[PDB]
Amino acid sequence: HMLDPEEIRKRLEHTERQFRNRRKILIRGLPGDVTNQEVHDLLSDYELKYCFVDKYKGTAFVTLLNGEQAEAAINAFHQSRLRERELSVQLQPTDALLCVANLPPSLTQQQFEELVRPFGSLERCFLVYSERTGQSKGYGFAEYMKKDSAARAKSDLLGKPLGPRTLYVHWTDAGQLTPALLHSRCLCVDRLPPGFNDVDALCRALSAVHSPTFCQLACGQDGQLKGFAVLEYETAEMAEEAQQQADGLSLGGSHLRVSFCAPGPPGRSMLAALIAAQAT
Repeated sequence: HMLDPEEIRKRLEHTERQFRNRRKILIRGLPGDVTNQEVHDLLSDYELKYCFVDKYKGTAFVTLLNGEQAEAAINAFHQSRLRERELSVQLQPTDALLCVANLPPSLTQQQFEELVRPFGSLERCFLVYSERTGQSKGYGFAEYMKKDSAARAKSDLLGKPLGPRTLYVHWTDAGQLTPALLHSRCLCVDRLPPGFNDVDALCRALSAVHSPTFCQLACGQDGQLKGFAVLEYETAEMAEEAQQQADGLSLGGSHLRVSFCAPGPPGRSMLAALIAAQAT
């Protein structure tokens, strides 16, 4: 389970590079008489690929050379003033970001790109790895250039069988991800003994390292056990440590499989979505 420090470096750096590759910004609040040249001059410390003003909306769409310059430009000009107009500067919102979860953890970065690239060109594509081991947490992000590429990718991949796994896909708001929020606080426990209903013993078996903030068993509209459990921990680190030693833990008649859920939604919201994922 421990990869060599060279492989870990290569993996963590590729994900970091991919995540930070957000070159497009949106400037709002510009004067109604602003020009493209004026925005070019305001951003004279940066090399701009694109600069397009939306004169009637006081908006400018800017593409910088890389993610670093885009972040620098935001910190420098957000809440600054141009000819007394206060500006708002942020990364341009995208409606084309998916989280693909419940991937086999041995599925590589190259294989993940090969899984999501057929649907259209990508702005960002990365698996999220454990910083300690360099092992895949079984989920990744695919940000497409076009919303329609993302719509087709989700329709195909949601419920797709991939080895001993069924894939889960959800739309993610890019604006709310940070290097820390890439790491999920929710776990999915499945491969439970068939007909497992007493919640208390499972939650205590997953309390070996840290105590969960949420630990519920899944069941649908009918009231019949769907065969899985969704757990939440206070921190991302707590979730990682807990799943590392609880994976393959013998409980009843079967070795429990514990996996990371797509990050972001709380324990309750992930439980309902995963049940709705299995709805016929």
